[PDB]
Amino acid sequence: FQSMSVGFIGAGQLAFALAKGFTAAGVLAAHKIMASSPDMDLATVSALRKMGVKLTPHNKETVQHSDVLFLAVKPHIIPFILDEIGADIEDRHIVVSCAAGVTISSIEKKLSAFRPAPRVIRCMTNTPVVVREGATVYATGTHAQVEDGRLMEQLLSSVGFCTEVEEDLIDAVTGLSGSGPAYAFTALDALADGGVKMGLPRRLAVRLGAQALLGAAKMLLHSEQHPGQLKDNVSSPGGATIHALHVLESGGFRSLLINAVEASCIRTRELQSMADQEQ
Amino acid sequence: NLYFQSMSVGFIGAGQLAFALAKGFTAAGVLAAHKIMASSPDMDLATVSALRKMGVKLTPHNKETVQHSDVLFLAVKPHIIPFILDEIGADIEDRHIVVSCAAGVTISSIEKKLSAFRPAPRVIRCMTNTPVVVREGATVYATGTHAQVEDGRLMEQLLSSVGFCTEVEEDLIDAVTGLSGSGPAYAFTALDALADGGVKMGLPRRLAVRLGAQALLGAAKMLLHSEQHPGQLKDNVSSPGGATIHALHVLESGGFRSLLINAVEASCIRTRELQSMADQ
Amino acid sequence: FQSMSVGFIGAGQLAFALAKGFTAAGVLAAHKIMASSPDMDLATVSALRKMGVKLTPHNKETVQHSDVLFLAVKPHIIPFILDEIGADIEDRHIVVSCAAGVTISSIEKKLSAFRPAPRVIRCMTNTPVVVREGATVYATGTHAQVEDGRLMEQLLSSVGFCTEVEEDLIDAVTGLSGSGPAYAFTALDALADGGVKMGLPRRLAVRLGAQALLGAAKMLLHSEQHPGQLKDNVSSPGGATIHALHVLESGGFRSLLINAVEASCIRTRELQSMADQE
Amino acid sequence: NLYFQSMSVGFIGAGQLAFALAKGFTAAGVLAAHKIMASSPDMDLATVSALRKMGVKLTPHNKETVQHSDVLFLAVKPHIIPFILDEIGADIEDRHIVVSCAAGVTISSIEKKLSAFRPAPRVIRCMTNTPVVVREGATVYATGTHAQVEDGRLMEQLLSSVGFCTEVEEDLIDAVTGLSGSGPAYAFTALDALADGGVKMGLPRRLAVRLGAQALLGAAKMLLHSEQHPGQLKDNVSSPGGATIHALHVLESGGFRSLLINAVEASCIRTRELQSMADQE
Ligand SMILES: NC(=O)C1=CN([C@@H]2O[C@H](COP(=O)(O)OP(=O)(O)OC[C@H]3O[C@@H](n4cnc5c(N)ncnc54)[C@H](O)[C@@H]3O)[C@@H](O)[C@H]2O)C=CC1
Ligand SMILES: NC(=O)C1=CN([C@@H]2O[C@H](COP(=O)(O)OP(=O)(O)OC[C@H]3O[C@@H](n4cnc5c(N)ncnc54)[C@H](O)[C@@H]3O)[C@@H](O)[C@H]2O)C=CC1
Ligand SMILES: NC(=O)C1=CN([C@@H]2O[C@H](COP(=O)(O)OP(=O)(O)OC[C@H]3O[C@@H](n4cnc5c(N)ncnc54)[C@H](O)[C@@H]3O)[C@@H](O)[C@H]2O)C=CC1
Ligand SMILES: NC(=O)C1=CN([C@@H]2O[C@H](COP(=O)(O)OP(=O)(O)OC[C@H]3O[C@@H](n4cnc5c(N)ncnc54)[C@H](O)[C@@H]3O)[C@@H](O)[C@H]2O)C=CC1
Ligand SMILES: O=C(O)C1SCCS1
Ligand SMILES: O=C(O)C1SCCS1
Ligand SMILES: O=C(O)C1SCCS1
Ligand SMILES: O=C(O)C1SCCS1
Repeated sequence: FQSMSVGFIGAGQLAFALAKGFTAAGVLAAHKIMASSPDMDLATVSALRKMGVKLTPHNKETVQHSDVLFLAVKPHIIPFILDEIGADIEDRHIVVSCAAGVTISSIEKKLSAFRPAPRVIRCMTNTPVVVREGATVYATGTHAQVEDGRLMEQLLSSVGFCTEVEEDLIDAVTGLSGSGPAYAFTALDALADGGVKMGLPRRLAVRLGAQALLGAAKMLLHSEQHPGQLKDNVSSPGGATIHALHVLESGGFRSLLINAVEASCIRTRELQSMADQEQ
Repeated sequence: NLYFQSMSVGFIGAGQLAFALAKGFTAAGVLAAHKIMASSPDMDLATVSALRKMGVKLTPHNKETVQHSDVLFLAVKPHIIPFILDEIGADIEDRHIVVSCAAGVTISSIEKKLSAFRPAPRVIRCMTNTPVVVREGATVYATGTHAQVEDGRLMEQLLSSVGFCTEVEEDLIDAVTGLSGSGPAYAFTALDALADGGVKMGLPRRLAVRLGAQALLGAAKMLLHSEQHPGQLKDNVSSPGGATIHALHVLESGGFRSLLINAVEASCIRTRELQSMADQ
Repeated sequence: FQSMSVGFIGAGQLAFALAKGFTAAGVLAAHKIMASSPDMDLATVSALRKMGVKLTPHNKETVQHSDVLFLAVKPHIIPFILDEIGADIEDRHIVVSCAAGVTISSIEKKLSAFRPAPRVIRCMTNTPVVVREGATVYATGTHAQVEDGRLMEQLLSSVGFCTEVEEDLIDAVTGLSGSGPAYAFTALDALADGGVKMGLPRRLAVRLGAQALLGAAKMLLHSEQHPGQLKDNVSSPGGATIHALHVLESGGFRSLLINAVEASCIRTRELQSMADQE
Repeated sequence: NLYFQSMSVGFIGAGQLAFALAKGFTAAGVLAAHKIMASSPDMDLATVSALRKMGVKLTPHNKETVQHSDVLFLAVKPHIIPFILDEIGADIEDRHIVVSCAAGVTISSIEKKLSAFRPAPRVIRCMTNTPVVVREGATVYATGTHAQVEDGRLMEQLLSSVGFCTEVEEDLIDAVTGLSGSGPAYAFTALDALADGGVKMGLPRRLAVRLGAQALLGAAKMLLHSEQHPGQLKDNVSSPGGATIHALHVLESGGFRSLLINAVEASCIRTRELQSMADQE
């Protein structure tokens, strides 16, 4: 009953996932969302159009429509966008940057040249908001009101987990839960290949592997136990599971997942350093 | 609005799986805890103490469980199954459906033991996993020689209340064991390691565990609810030149995919090997 | 393109591949093509002569002859070429650089010293244009007219896939489809060795492996499905294919192909940095 | 072409291969979809749906497919073949050509089953692949003891309509399985990974997939049309000091060639071992 108007600058995968999640949650009407993109011939744009989201090529129209304005363009596009519509940001706006790596400081520096106290929030979310099981963190900017952070948390909690963090954690969150779903999709493809190798039909192997991962993740979320203790409860002495865990260990399975989180976090920091030098 | 008002369930064995299934069934509301009985020779077990708190009836005597129950879950270690069947075989009656949850143990071996006492024992073999405790298990089952059509439908109805459940041919169950039976342990290992990675890059451990588990849960749900290939969903996360595709490369460089294939294979092979030792 | 005259500065592998492709496509007459090289005794020069292309040692003759001018020399030779013929570029010319790494900016700066508004196109293609199955991208320069891009796409679409890109994608394209045929030739040699190890005659193993790769690539191009889904359709449970896919995975096969695209792209960027520093 | 004038074709099994062959045969125009019949127990498959839309006649009864067809393709999983041969063996007649597509299954095992019913079953063993669906398959076949001369000629003409086809001795078919039978899956894996490499270096995924597939198709076509060795063609791409030779080094450092040899070998060996388990049983 808030009747919030939401805009997305950028009408790609994340704008679609968030719009789909918000509308499935019943927090927003699809036609109260407006998204802009210069390439109005993407599949994401077509899917947004079918949902009933309003679409325009003009970023200024998205700004003027919006109360909450999500920045959902590639990180290197954010400064061009802030130059373009910075004069259109109003005191009523909450600007939510979803761009990987882009700092609140960089955004406020651009926008403060126009109005003195732009309300900026930075978030890192992930594509599972599309099924309302996202993992979201956010940090509040210099001029964001206490009510702004609470509004953001309410909105993003409707599509998954949401919590406030200090901004200096967000690049690490990006490497864990931002990139996380891609590690899981890779793992599920491989587990299914394993099931197929041992004689299962592919359709059944995909379903079983995905259900196994979902159930295990839910167990851990609902348990106060260490993941190692939960692992111990699966493995009977001499049994099949502990034999399988040994071959994972012999390949350095754990180290590969640590490598992945690190690589994603470092690349996030490295891109932003490139961005800050280009300014 | 499901409820089996005339069904008494028993567990021979009162360990991790018996607890998980009993907790799942009671949370589902399809069974009252007092209609469940579990037996174990060790009544000083953490799982036994937990089943007590739920209201499950406990006894040291497997014969008591058999006499109380209609649906009888065998939830003991695989090498104990033949001793259990020798012990209570004379107590199996026409009304009993015997559901073996033991990894690897064949319908054939169970029916041969029980048929020495009374012909036509109704046997079902199932492979489930511990997430039935949060009603997100993955279960397959195969029906035995003398199981009636209504027996398998009833068991699918019961096991569907605590997660995914489908009928399979028995010769797929050892492979299912390697995938979704052992799968939760692969996930717990992966979540421990992902959290270590989060901590390495500066996150508090509690938050890293929560975010990693939420990421895995959400991705699995996305795939279950999508008609798209996991590779296509992966492509939607990875923007060109971005952080995710850099991370995917280092996974590939370590043969990440091959390790998970190795694991499913190793668990399946061990399951087959253990049963061959049992039958020899 | 009946009135169109095409020239190649540099008469080596790529010039032959494009001229053979163009003439087999019927979009160009061989006698309307001229190519120049210093060493008129190269094997590519002789093959070009056999198909009816006009040949000359003088790059200025090529320029005076043609409307569309392909630069098909090694990348470090481009600046020397642009200095030699810059004064002969006219308003009618479309200069198409095929050189790996070389930027539109560097070409326009050299040519603009002689005449303002040179019409420049940068492209990255590959050798399979010789069988009209090339993969080509192009970027239009500052002063290229809109019809210039449409003309180049029409011409290069006759010898394979062709699409316009932003210039900052071209170094990555170079690592993928520019170098890609070499990855495929390596893979085909190895697959044939595998067939021979298992008892096939070499000639048959080469033919079968190449047919397999061609068919699979065509399947993917004509399908809406993800390559992973097509892989799923081949491998039956417990079967020979999924066993072989495992051994590829155990060697990090996917990671090696990622390494290759990366290494070729990085080397391309590195070489242009040395050119721009010089 | 009088071979196909009035010929009817049947598929026992209605999965990926049956759809790929039926699609290729009809696209080639060598066969009308209504002259093709397929049978499968579970009509709940996706491939059974597509075959319906093509105009292919479907039925659950394998005996009906046998009665309809002159050329009978066996397109079921290898371990089902002896069960199928028990079921329809008394229905195989003199006029049938039985074409086994099952991996590993020997002409000998098929002829042993069918010869218990009628003395001279005409059997052909083939190994094809899924790109017949785009008429670019790679097919080999071996002729059985009782296959007539025109039988192999008929088979060759039919399978040549959807790609390369040549006759081989049967002892080569397990190795062909490891090379061109499994080969498309190696290519699909390689294209997925090449596209990941394009994406890592900044390309949109859609363009990376298109460029990688076009590169592989073009290189394969080049080799098929050239008399030159693959290494000489590789040499023509690599300029001294250039990007390609740098990329080839990193492939070599990972043993890229050996992985592909490993794959052909592993598929060939699994094919041999599947059959040895079948004939022991
Ligand atoms: N996809 C994911 O998994 C997640 C993405 N993100 C972040 O969200 C942002 C976008 O992510 P995707 O949606 O995956 O990118 P995407 O590339 O799918 O969509 C990007 C959109 O930006 C549009 N665009 C380009 N220039 C524009 C301009 N000048 N004005 C307006 N729109 C313009 C493009 O047309 C495209 O529609 C990135 O910053 C990424 O870091 C963060 C968390 C997860
Ligand atoms: N824990 C898991 O992840 C799953 C286990 N299973 C199967 O379930 C069965 C049990 O698994 P867990 O519960 O993990 O074992 P567990 O070891 O936690 O509990 C085993 C129970 O058997 C009891 N027991 C030993 N001898 C007995 C006897 N003579 N009579 C009665 N009870 C006796 C023990 O006291 C204990 O309560 C095994 O066969 C295993 O393969 C299958 C799927 C998943
Ligand atoms: N071979 C390939 O796979 C592809 C090559 N390219 C690019 O095309 C260009 C050439 O490729 P290749 O034809 O393989 O080189 P190549 O070395 O086969 O032929 C190069 C030609 O340049 C000639 N040349 C040298 N100095 C000259 C001068 N001062 N004036 C006129 N001609 C001169 C040489 O005599 C030779 O004929 C390079 O820039 C390369 O990056 C791009 C894509 C694919
Ligand atoms: N898909 C491929 O890449 C190629 C497959 N092959 C061979 O072709 C055969 C099947 O290939 P796919 O089509 O991939 O198998 P698939 O499993 O996709 O379809 C197999 C068909 O057999 C049917 N079937 C099972 N039992 C049956 C019965 N009793 N009567 C009639 N139909 C029955 C199934 O319903 C299914 O339609 C296998 O032997 C395989 O080795 C060989 C070359 C390539
Ligand atoms: O504990 C074990 O190893 C068996 S029970 C879970 C899957 S296999
Ligand atoms: O493009 C990317 O990889 C960013 S968006 C998802 C997490 S990081
Ligand atoms: O699917 C399989 O593994 C067999 S059928 C294609 C070649 S081998
Ligand atoms: O020869 C080379 O390495 C360059 S030109 C073709 C791809 S990159």
